[PDB]
Amino acid sequence: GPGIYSATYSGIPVYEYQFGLKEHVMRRRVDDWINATHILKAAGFDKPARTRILEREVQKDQHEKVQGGYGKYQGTWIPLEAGEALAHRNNIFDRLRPIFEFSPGPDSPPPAP
Amino acid sequence: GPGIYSATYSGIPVYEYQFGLKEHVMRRRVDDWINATHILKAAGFDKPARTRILEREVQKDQHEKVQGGYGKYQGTWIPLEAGEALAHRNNIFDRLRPIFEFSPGPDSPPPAP
DNA sequence: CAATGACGCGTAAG
DNA sequence: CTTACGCGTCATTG
Repeated sequence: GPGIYSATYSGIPVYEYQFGLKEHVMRRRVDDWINATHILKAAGFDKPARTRILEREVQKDQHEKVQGGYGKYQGTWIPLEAGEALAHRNNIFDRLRPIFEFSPGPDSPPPAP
Repeated sequence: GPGIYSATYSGIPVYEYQFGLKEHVMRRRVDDWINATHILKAAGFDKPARTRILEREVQKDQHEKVQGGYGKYQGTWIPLEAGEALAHRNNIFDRLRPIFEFSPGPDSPPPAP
């Protein structure tokens, strides 16, 4: 049962769309920035192909590299509009649309143990 | 035997004090910042112990966290005087004396912002 | 050129 | 306490 959950990493509240069931995509609560590494990962790209596209394409624009600390939070972060376009271009939007069409009130529930 | 060596990791020149002979403490050449994680490892502290010390004490001052890259370079980096203070507070300055007292000659770098 | 396992850090969760 | 996580270098391979 895929769904959007609340989580906090290094004091940073995020929305975590769980699906797969072990796959996930994170969106920040404060600025709605999304993890582009998660998106490319959902598109089926392996590690070298991901490092390639991130270096060559994604990081040519406004972005934030996160190299610490918790693994699942790490990656390259970009504005939501940039992440949505990246998902559409890699034909992965249908698997990812809940995290893009999410408009929160208070507040998303905690994840599973 | 145990002594000071000069290495380069990810294009970053450091001074490295080796002893054990597998233990080490790195001091950066460009700003004399020292690896606080190496220091606490030189003391008897294991992972959760130094995790608490780094988070509750060391991180509350001027610091830089490094994850990824060459493994042994990783850790929490702090200015040299803060490193000397930390080494004293945790009763390990004497064993690590050469990495604090080493001097190439002319001349030490100023306090970074 | 590209791939990939080792490394080991800061974090999180059991 | 224990494990799990993913990253970016380095050495090594094809």
